[PDB]
Amino acid sequence: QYDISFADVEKAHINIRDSIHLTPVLTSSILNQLTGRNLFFKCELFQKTGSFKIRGALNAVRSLVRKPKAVVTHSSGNHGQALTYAAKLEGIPAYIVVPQTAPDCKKLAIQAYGASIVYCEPSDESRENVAKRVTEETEGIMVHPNQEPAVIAGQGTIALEVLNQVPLVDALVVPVGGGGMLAGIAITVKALKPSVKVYAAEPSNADDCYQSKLKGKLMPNLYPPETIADGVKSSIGLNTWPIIRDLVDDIFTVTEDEIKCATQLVWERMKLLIEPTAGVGVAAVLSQHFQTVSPEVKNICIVLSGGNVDLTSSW
Amino acid sequence: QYDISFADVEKAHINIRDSIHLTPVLTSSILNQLTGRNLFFKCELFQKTGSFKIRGALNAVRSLVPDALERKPKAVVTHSSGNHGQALTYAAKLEGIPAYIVVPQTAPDCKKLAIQAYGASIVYCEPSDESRENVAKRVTEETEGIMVHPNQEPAVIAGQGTIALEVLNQVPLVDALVVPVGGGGMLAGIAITVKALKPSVKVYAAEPSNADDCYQSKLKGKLMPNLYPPETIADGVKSSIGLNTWPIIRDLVDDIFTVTEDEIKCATQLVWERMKLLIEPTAGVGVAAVLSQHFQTVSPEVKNICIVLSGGNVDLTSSW
Ligand SMILES: O=C(NCc1nc2ccccc2[nH]1)c1ccco1
Ligand SMILES: O=C(NCc1nc2ccccc2[nH]1)c1ccco1
Ligand SMILES: O=C(NCc1nc2ccccc2[nH]1)c1ccco1
Ligand SMILES: O=C(NCc1nc2ccccc2[nH]1)c1ccco1
Ligand SMILES: [Ca+2]
Ligand SMILES: [Ca+2]
Ligand SMILES: [Mg+2]
Ligand code: NA
Ligand code: NA
Ligand code: NA
Ligand code: NA
Ligand code: NA
Ligand code: NA
Repeated sequence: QYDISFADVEKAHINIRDSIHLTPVLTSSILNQLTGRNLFFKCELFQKTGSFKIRGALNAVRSLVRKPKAVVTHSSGNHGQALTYAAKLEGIPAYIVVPQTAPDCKKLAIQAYGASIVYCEPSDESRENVAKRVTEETEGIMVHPNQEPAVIAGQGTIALEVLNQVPLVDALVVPVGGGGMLAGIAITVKALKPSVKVYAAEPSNADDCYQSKLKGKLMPNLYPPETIADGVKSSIGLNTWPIIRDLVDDIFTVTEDEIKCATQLVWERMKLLIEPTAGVGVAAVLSQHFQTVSPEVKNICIVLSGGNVDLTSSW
Repeated sequence: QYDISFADVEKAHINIRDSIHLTPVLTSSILNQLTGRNLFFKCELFQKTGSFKIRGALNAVRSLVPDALERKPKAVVTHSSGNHGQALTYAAKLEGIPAYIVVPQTAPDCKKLAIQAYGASIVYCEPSDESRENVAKRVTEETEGIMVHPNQEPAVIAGQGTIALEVLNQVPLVDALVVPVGGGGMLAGIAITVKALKPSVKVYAAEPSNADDCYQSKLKGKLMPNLYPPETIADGVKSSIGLNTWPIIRDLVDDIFTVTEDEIKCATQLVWERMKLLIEPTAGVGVAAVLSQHFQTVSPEVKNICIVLSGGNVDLTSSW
């Protein structure tokens, strides 16, 4: 029915589990107090590469049973970091395509992490043209950060671990950008324990997933959105939308202020260096609209999706 | 390629997981010392109904259609008076539909009494195959029921393979699974599963030498059923492999180890005495296999071996 099924998640779990962390679930008395809920924090900020994206990235690069000869990406962010690590694990080269006009800062980070830089011109046109060429020349693959089925399946493994670590969980709260994580999680939860709610959390400044659920059709952001939640600037896409349409119970939007306040709360009160994008799920459970969630939904697992925060800019 | 796929096994585990137990994997230092290996015991003797067969039976009740024109079974029917009939009855009871067991007139009174106390209805046949088939097809049609074969029905094979999803998840460093074989529904479902997910893991069958059709069939390269009903204390593996399980077993099972009656008996007693688990002798088959001389041919690299303890339905009074 969908671009993945739970069988692809179980395959991904076998495929990646030797090479990723089974990240802990932590709790917070104060957050419980503040929300009225029993909260559980699935700590993907402690995952390899500092976000959950190594799960999709390793699943897409690695074959369970022409294997990729290289990986190529436009991402200098969590996706690119994840793809680079996965490539290194598989013994294959990783290429990041970066504008010539990119920060000098960021160039050095990439090569420190062990990717090879291929400079393009700042045009999207030129980025895509160079990526395609590098891909073809190296016989490599590009991995879509959210729409690739192997990526969506890899992300689903988050929910397998949560359902084992929190056996009486009533809901998962998942930040949504392109929806590969949300959609992998929804597939998994609805397959294994469909009474468990799946909720998305989204910046109201980037509210395409909410708009699409409201309208009943895929409505991507018209323009690049402006949000401190830099990891959820992607719109949902054609492979994640049908899953989220059918298997996600509700979408909670949160303001920029709510994201910032929730992020600071986690830093000061839980001492976890989450990135603001990971504060989106916390802000959702703190939000006014979340009070409409039934009192029967008590045990809520929020995915702290990443910790890759620029402490230089760390309001 | 085969009568089931890994996708069918996952569908089965979604279908049955709210009603079966995720059985534990136990260990024993003593059996580790005796075998040279790192053993893991998948405890299907603690499953609902006392054997793994609830997996295939519940999957069949929740997935098979009686007819082109009716999507929901209105009853279940089988010729198995043993672990399969018990499991099928439980599965039917869960789904609120009646169970019928077709029973020879010649069956012991104790068999007839038990079937009825569990909550199945008995339908009598003549001991003849002709009669058994006639009666079961009659019952199946009259009741708008499904007939559920203990080992060759694809939905049953797919449900038994869920054991291997649990094992792989429970024992991430496992090197081999050892599985007792009779009709091979459990072996073939496990083989499909392990070979789709992590084919580097070996799949080994264990079989009584007194009922060695799966060994003879693998040896000859074609399906060779027992010519006569076998005599073995391993009563749950007296069926021969069949047309749906044989191709899977031929292609995806790495080796077959046969064990004598005395080896089955000694292994069963060893598990009772040294692990304090009430396995039925049939479930002692896989333990005997790993203790057997021929198992020493298994590479020393194959270190972490999970043996399925397939059932605990033992006649305590009879206990040979
Ligand atoms: O620049 C970041 N991190 C460092 C980085 N980014 C890479 C990209 C490719 C390979 C290694 C990398 N190392 C960032 C921005 C948003 C989240 O993380
Ligand atoms: O840009 C990065 N991460 C996302 C981010 N987004 C922010 C928003 C505000 C403050 C800090 C933030 N950090 C990065 C660079 C190097 C490592 O991570
Ligand atoms: O005699 C046995 N079981 C009793 C039984 N058999 C049933 C069949 C249907 C319903 C309930 C049943 N109860 C046996 C033989 C081998 C293992 O167990
Ligand atoms: O006959 C039954 N099971 C198989 C069996 N086979 C044996 C052989 C020796 C000792 C115990 C055994 N038990 C049965 C009836 C009721 C429940 O289980
Ligand atoms: Ca969005
Ligand atoms: Ca046999
Ligand atoms: Mg599609
Ligand atoms: Na950790
Ligand atoms: Na509950
Ligand atoms: Na029919
Ligand atoms: Na599983
Ligand atoms: Na190994
Ligand atoms: Na067939």
